[PDB]
Amino acid sequence: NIAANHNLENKLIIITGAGGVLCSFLAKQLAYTKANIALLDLNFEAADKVAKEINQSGGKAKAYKTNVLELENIKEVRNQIETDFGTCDILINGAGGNNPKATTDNEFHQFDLNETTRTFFDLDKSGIEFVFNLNYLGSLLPTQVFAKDMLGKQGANIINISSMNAFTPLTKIPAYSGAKAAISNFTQWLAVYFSKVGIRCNAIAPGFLVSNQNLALLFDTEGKPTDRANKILTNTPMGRFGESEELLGALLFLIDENYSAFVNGVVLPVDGGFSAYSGV
Amino acid sequence: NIAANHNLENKLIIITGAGGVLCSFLAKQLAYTKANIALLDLNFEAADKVAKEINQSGGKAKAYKTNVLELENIKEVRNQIETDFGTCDILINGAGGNNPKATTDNEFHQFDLNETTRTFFDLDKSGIEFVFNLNYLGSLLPTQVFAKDMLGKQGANIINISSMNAFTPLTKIPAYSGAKAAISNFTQWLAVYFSKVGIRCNAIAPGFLVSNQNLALLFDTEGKPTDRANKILTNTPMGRFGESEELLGALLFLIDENYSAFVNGVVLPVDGGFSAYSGV
Ligand SMILES: NC(=O)c1ccc[n+]([C@@H]2O[C@H](COP(=O)([O-])OP(=O)(O)OC[C@H]3O[C@@H](n4cnc5c(N)ncnc54)[C@H](O)[C@@H]3O)[C@@H](O)[C@H]2O)c1
Ligand SMILES: NC(=O)c1ccc[n+]([C@@H]2O[C@H](COP(=O)([O-])OP(=O)(O)OC[C@H]3O[C@@H](n4cnc5c(N)ncnc54)[C@H](O)[C@@H]3O)[C@@H](O)[C@H]2O)c1
Repeated sequence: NIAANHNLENKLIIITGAGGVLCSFLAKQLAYTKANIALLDLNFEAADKVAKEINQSGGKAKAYKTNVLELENIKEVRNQIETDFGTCDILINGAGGNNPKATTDNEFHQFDLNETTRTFFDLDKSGIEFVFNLNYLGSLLPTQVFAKDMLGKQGANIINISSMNAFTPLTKIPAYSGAKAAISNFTQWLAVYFSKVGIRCNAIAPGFLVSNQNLALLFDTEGKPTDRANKILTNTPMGRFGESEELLGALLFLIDENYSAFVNGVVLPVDGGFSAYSGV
Repeated sequence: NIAANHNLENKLIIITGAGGVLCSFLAKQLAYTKANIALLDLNFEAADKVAKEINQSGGKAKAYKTNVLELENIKEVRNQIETDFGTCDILINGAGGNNPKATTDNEFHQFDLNETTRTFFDLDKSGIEFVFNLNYLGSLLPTQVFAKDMLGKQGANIINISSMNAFTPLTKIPAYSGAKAAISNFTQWLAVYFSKVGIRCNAIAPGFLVSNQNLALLFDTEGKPTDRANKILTNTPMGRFGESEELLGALLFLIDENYSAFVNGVVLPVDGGFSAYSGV
């Protein structure tokens, strides 16, 4: 495991959205750095599954039911973590994602759309708010709580998770795209804000990844690749979807001061060349 | 040494501009990956000094006098390297640099500058040509020679070296800024061109670094920064120059397929936050 190359013994990594697909994979690999891992998620059972796997594999982890949108809940969790492990060294803001209420059915408006089609005009204010809250405030509020504890600590840093959308928006998903542009911006803002007290901030922008959770979404109901999947492959030079494991190197690089002490305020694409391609 | 984390035993790393400040330092560290290192430079003595140090420490290196602008010379050197080590796995295009004839004395034009000041109007065509030749063709021609050999080799990849000045240009240095903008662009072009045959191409964009060779250029005022150095420091969030050591992590990240298999066409800033800040 390449994570074993990076000695983070006695450091505490706090990971939000830890029960999710990407973060649960990454959390399990980060255990091999010998760090203590706190797994924060609204879904305690999902995070606790990850904690059990880590502990069974010889690592050190614990799950904490947390709502990243509720500041005083995060603060309570921070106190429990202090009892169990200590205070934060590395914060990974993994909580995030999109939802159907802020997604259109159609790539483009048209003059001949079926009445059942959810268009731009059908997106609910609360759906848009939900996406921005989760993907921006859900990183900002944990950063307020845990960065306070990181102040002054050698090697402290923050990781946010951006998206291809932050570079150029994707069709159908305006709120998610806008919120990820905002978190890319916030990454740079934080890097500058904390630049005199030694907390770096960087982001990983994954490209198009596949997992067993989204595999079925890449096909229509008859098992043919969707037009969107075909467009993704067409506009990805390496001609494939990425895998979760392909984010691990970037994460280790950015969180390990021996590798990235002078790397700060970067949004690092891991995307098979997608953002380097014109389409032509 | 973190380079020892990355097993490149029996692979061949070809480094151009190897006798230079940054590349000589990085080549010495890459020897700890156990790769064979070929050190290419127009200054044989400078490259051979590095080869001797690497070999004395138990590494495997050889220097080769090369002009990266002369295709037939690069081809002859490629043949020599095949005899000594074999064929290229990883190419680092480190040859590059500016020329005083393509640089102004003044950051901005004014009326009634004295005759002695070298202004925009004094920039020499041959100096501008020199900078573009060295920084763009000086990467493209070795890539033509050595990528031919990398075809079919698992894990093969190309590294270019860009600059801050590629993102927005720096005062006084139009040609060097333009040529590095062009190599950033070429990095993306190569990534796409080789994307269906398994050769990644990425670039590192070092920010403002200090070395033994430029220390007395940055701190002239005995140990107070020069006016340019003060501009750099005030516009770098981390408030310091970078060191050669602080580029190694990024290099290892990008050249090791275990870390960066899906990272392609990226230009990675290593700059203390410079690119994330606008001075306000
Ligand atoms: N999956 C991808 O391919 C991909 C690509 C680019 C970016 N991202 C981003 O990566 C991050 C993780 O994505 P994912 O697909 O693995 O997510 P996921 O949907 O699989 O999991 C998200 C996790 O966040 C939890 N969560 C939701 N609301 C919460 C809240 N208020 N407080 C605490 N926890 C909450 C959920 O319970 C869940 O466990 C997100 O920021 C996502 O936007 C994902
Ligand atoms: N030094 C920095 O802080 C910095 C910052 C950003 C980018 N860069 C870029 O990093 C790379 C190395 O920079 P450096 O400062 O260490 O350079 P350097 O001037 O110290 O060394 C450059 C090397 O290239 C060799 N060279 C010149 N012309 C050649 C030719 N035609 N064929 C073969 N070799 C030739 C030189 O002999 C020299 O050894 C360059 O591309 C530079 O543009 C450097």
